[PDB]
Amino acid sequence: SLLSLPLVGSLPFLPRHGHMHNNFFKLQKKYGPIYSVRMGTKTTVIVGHHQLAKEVLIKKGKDFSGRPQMATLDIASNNRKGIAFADSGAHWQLHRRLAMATFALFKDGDQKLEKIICQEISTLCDMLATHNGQSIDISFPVFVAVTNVISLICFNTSYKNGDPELNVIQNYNEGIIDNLSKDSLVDLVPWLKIFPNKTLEKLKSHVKIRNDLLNKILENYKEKFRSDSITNMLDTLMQAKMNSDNGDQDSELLSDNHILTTIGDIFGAGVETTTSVVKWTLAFLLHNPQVKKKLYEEIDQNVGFSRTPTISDRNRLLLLEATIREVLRLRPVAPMLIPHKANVDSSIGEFAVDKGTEVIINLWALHHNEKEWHQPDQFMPERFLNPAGTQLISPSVSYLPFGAGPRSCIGEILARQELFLIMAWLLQRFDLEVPDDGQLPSLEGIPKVVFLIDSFKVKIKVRQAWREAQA
Ligand code: HEM
Ligand SMILES: C[C@]12CC[C@H](O)CC1=CC[C@@H]1[C@@H]2CC[C@]2(C)C(n3cnc4ccccc43)=CC[C@@H]12
Repeated sequence: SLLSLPLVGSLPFLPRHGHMHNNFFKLQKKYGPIYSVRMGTKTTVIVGHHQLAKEVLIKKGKDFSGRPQMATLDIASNNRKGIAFADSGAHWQLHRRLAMATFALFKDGDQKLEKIICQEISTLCDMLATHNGQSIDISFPVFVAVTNVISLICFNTSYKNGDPELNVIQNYNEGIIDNLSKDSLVDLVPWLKIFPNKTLEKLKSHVKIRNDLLNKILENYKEKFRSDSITNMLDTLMQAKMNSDNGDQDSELLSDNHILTTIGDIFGAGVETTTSVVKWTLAFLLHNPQVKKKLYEEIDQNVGFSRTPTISDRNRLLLLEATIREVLRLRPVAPMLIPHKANVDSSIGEFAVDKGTEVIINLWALHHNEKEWHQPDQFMPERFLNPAGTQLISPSVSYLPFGAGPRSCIGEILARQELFLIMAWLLQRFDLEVPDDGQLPSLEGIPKVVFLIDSFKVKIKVRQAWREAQA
């Protein structure tokens, strides 16, 4: 006969305890695969089942193609310009399309995507080779390689080794990622509006520096540019721009700031995602020597040492394809994609969703659904193979590492080639070992905009059999 306390507020688990994406997924046992939390005025819906997710992303994909406002995203996107963090509409549709259309200047020519990639991988391998017998962090050499790839695709410039501008990019990259969100993007409680903090101030200084740096390349490129040379991304965007004076409906959408941010998004997305996945891949091979050995045998049997690996090679290095697929399952780069938002009054699984409501797909939930996968916690590349190991299969519909629909990733083709190639070249040539202290990388992860792995070292060695075939 004692009374319930008045309740001003309720949350279903602790903030800043454990990973968000896993917290949400544990909740699916009591509350089912779809539920909502209310923050002040803002309502957020979380979706943990492939069918409900495919509804959000494909079937009613335009209804949910929105992105919410966040004070952090604002600053990194110079107030919702660019692609990723721009809302649905005029500006987004064009720049998305333009960047997608650029991926075609590399279908097959002097600058075939596979060539640009390989030349930068050749360099990575030569730099790696001098560290023969040593334990190292590979984060930066890889970062360089994929920075040059993304540079070549953007500007047709790359950097010489030792170019200081690389270390500057690295610094502001680490900064922006660090301050963009504490953990995940999805912030149950908005602490940054509650307690005095320096977070937005920090982030403006890093982005100011990124902006300064891309502004230099932009002005200076105005000289090189010619309307009868479309070889790279800035040319796609400037060609579209002077295609906006007739007697101009697309000129407002392509100011220098709009162009800045778009390149920024591609420059960033291009570097940080794939470096993380490479780091994640080595980490998994270090914990799984049996898979590593079977990767050596496969590359030996099928490529051998007579030449260097090729895009065509994905048709015979099947276990390598399956490993990548399984790193993308088990540690998805974006475990909750990026937040969607209802453009209009709509529904999911026939529940009402109001215009402007935040919608998150829990990719991690999909990728660990125990009804959809055998032993979802486990690193099992075999799961993407038929039992005899002679062909790739799709064991589950509950698999969307690159998302789906209108907000899907535009960099999948680039990402996929890059990752297979980097891993292929690295295996052909290097023994990759636990460094001389028995320290194995933690596989827990660090959720930010990208799902990162704690930094770690590998003992790098030139392969017996690679030196053999050098006589
Ligand atoms: C391992 C590599 C990658 C993975 C797993 C990945 C996955 C994703 C996912 C899951 C999304 C968001 C889907 C959503 O919000 O519903 C996304 C968005 C995006 N990705 Fe990637 N991505 C990768 C690499 C790349 C690369 C290399 C690029 C560079 C060209 C890139 C460019 C973008 C852009 C611009 C968006 C925003 C799309 C939009 O809002 O319209 N991504 N990606
Ligand atoms: C913050 C950062 C990376 C560091 C840079 O200094 C600033 C920057 C620019 C745009 C961001 C990018 C990281 C990844 C983002 C968010 C991204 N993106 C593209 N594919 C992704 C897959 C998973 C997570 C993010 C993904 C699209 C635009 C990208």
